[PDB]
Amino acid sequence: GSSGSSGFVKSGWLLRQSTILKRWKKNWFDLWSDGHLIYYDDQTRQSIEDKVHMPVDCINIRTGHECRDIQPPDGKPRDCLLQIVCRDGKTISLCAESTDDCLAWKFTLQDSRTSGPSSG
Repeated sequence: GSSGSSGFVKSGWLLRQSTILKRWKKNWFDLWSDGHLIYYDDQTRQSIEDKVHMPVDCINIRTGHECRDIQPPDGKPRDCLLQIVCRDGKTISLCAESTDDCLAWKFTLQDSRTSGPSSG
């Protein structure tokens, strides 16, 4: 039998610029131990927004002005911005509550990038 429950590296709330809403919407992100990243619609975790990998789907990580030619939401800086450059090209624009939150995530990702070859 499988474990049953899985613990996420870091779980928190983050905004995401949708292609249909063309705006920043508060979402729920959650990174897995295997690197895999999955976000939901709300704390309910019932409407699985989507699922994407980091060291597999994401190739580069930009933050702030470095990110695409996007723009931060109202009453929010730019350094708190977090983007994820996918392989093909897909680009996801995210935003943290404050630089602190952003930094944490960014670093967390840059770390999950070292996931693949057996470690032991």
